[PDB]
Amino acid sequence: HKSEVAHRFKDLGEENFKALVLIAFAQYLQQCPFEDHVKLVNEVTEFAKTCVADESAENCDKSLHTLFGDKLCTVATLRETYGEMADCCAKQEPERNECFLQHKDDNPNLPRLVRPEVDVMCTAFHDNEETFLKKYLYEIARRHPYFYAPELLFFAKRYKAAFTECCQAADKAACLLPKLDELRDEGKASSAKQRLKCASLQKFGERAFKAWAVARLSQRFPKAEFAEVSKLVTDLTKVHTECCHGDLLECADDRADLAKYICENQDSISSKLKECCEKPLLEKSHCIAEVENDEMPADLPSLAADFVESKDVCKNYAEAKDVFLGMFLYEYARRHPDYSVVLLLRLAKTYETTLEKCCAAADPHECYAKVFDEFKPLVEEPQNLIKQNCELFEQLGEYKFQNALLVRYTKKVPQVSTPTLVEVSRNLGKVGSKCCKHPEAKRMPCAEDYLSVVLNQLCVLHEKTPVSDRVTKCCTESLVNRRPCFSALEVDETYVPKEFNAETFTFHADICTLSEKERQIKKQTALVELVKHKPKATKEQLKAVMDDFAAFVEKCCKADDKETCFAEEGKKLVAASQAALG
Ligand SMILES: CCCCCCCCCCCCCC(=O)O
Ligand SMILES: CCCCCCCCCCCCCC(=O)O
Ligand SMILES: CCCCCCCCCCCCCC(=O)O
Ligand SMILES: CCCCCCCCCCCCCC(=O)O
Ligand SMILES: CCCCCCCCCCCCCC(=O)O
Ligand SMILES: O=C(O)c1ccccc1O
Ligand SMILES: O=C(O)c1ccccc1O
Repeated sequence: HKSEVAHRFKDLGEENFKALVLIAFAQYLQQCPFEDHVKLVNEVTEFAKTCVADESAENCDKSLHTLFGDKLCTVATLRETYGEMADCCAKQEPERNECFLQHKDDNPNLPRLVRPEVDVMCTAFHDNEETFLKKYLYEIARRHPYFYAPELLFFAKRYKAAFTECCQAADKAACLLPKLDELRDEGKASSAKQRLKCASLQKFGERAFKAWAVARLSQRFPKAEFAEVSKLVTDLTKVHTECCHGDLLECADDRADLAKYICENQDSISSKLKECCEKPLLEKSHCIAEVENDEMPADLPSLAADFVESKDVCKNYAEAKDVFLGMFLYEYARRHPDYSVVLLLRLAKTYETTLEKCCAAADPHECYAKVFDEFKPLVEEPQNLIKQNCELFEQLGEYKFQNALLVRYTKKVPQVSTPTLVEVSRNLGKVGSKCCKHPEAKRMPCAEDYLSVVLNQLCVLHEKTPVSDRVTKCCTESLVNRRPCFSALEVDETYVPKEFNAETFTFHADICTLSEKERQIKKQTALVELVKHKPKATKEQLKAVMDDFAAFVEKCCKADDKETCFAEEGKKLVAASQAALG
C-alpha cells in the first residue's frame, strides 16, 4: 500500500510509534546522547504525520527500510563516533541495512545503570513523567540491541504502573523496590531466553529447533491436529531465524502475520486464545506466546497402539523418518503438559535411536517391542529431583536452602570462583521458591524454564574463562543432556583444599549494619571458602560450625562493645572450628 509510514503510524498510534522509533534508534546509534534521539523521534514523527495527511506526499512513497536508513546516515558524527558503520551509507539499500546489522555491537562498554533513591525517582517521575520514562527506555534499549522492541515497550508500561502506584503510596521504598527488583529480573530472564533460542537455532540447527517447537506447541494446543501444529512450527521457525538475524521490521511483520493466522483459525487451535486475539496489534504476539495450555481431548487413544503395535511402524518411520518422529512428539507432547520440553525430546530421541537399531534386525516387532519401558527412568529422574529438592526447600527456607545448595556445588566443582558459586547457588535457590509453590502438575516445566538460563548464564561465564573440564563437558554437551550432566557431577576428589586464610574468616561489625540481603552474601562467601578449606567436611561437622557462627553474630552484635567479640570471641571460633575439622 501507498506510504508504509502512514500505515504503520495509523494502526500503531502516535504514542507507541514514538516509543518504538526511540528504541530502534537507541539500538543502532547506541553512543549518541538522549537528546539527539529525541530530535530524531520528533523529526520522524512530524514526517510520519505528513504521510498520514497526504499519502502521496514527499517520500511517503518510500519504504520503511529506506527511510530509516537515509535518516540514520544523516547523523553527522557517524564516521567520527561509529567510524566503520558510516561506510554502510554508501551501499545501496538491501546491502545498506544488512551492513547496519553487522555493526550493531551486541555488547557496548556502557556503564552499569544505577538505581537512584526512591525519592529522587518518584520526584523525577512526577516532575516530568514523559522524559523520565523515555529516557530510561533509551538506557535499556542501547544496552540490549537485540531485545525485540515491542517487548521492551511492554516492560515500560509495567515500569510506569509501578510508580503510579508506589510513588502515591505512603511507604514508597517499601512499595517500589520489591516491584522493581521482580521487574528487573523478569526482564533479565526475558533477555537471556532470547539469546538462548537464537544461539541454539545456530548450534543445533533447524531440525532440533523444530523438534523443540513441535513439542512445545502441541503441549499448548493439544486439541489442534498435527497438520496444523506443523504449519505453525514451520512459520514460527521462519520467524525466529529472522528475528535472530536482527532486522526488527521483517521480524515484527513475520510475528504479526503469525498471530493473524492463529486468531483466524482460532477455533481449530485453542480455546484459550480468546483474550489475546481481542488485544491490539502490539500485544497479540506477546500475549499469544504466553497463553496457558488448552485442555486435552480425554478422548485420546494410547501411544502404544500406533507407535508400538501395528507392523506398520518401520514402514511409516521410513516413508519419512522426521514426520513420523515428529508425530510421536506431538502425540506424546499433548498428553503431557507436565513434562519439561527437553524431557519430551529426551524420549523422542530414545525412541528414534531404538527404531534405528531395530528396523534393521531380525524380527522388528520384537525389537521395538518394549520401548516405553526404557522411558520410565527418563521421566523418573527429573521428577525425583523436583520433589527431593522442593521437599528440602519447604523444610529450610529459601536462604537456608541456598546454603545447602552452595555446600553441594562447591564440593562438586571447587575450582569455580567463589563469587560465581554464590551467584549461581542463589538464582538456583530462587527458582526453588518460584516453582515449588506450583502444584506438581506444573513444576517440571517451571524449573526447565528458569534453570535453562541460569545454566546458559553459567556456561558463558565459564566459557569466558574456563576452570574445569567437566563443567565444559556439560556446557558443550547436547542441549538436552545439559541438565543431567550437571546433575551428574560427583564430588571432586582430585581437588586439594585451599590453605587456611586466617583473613578470610575475620569479621568486624559491618555485618550488624548491612542490608539482610547483603548480610548473607557475606556469610555465603565464607561458607564457600570454609568448604574449600576443608571439603572432606561432613554435613554434621559443617552444620556444627554454622551454628557456632550463626550464634556468634548475634549474642555479640547486640553486645555493648559491638566490636570486642568479633576480633575477640572471633579468635575462639576460628581456633575452635579448625580443631573440629582437623
Ligand atoms: C524496561 C523499560 C524501563 C524503563 C524505565 C523505567 C524505570 C527504571 C528505573 C531504574 C531501574 C533500572 C534497573 C534496576 O532496577 O537496577
Ligand atoms: C523507521 C520506522 C520504524 C517504525 C516502527 C515499526 C515497528 C512496527 C512493529 C509492529 C508490531 C507487531 C506486533 C508483534 O508482532 O508483537
Ligand atoms: C531449587 C531448584 C530446584 C530445581 C528442580 C530440580 C531439578 C529438576 C530438573 C530440572 C529439569 C527439567 C528439564 C529436564 O528434564 O532436564
Ligand atoms: C559454577 C558451578 C556451578 C556448579 C553447579 C551445577 C549447576 C547444577 C544445576 C542444575 C541441576 C540441579 C539438580 C542436580 O544438582 O542434579
Ligand atoms: C577454619 C574455620 C573457619 C570458621 C569460620 C567459618 C564461618 C563460616 C560462616 C557460616 C555462615 C552460615 C550462614 C548463616 O549463619 O546463616
Ligand atoms: O532492568 C530492566 O528493567 C530490564 C528490562 C528488559 C530487559 C533487560 C533488563 O535488564
Ligand atoms: O512468538 C510467537 O509469536 C508465538 C505465536 C504462537 C505460539 C507460540 C509463540 O511463541
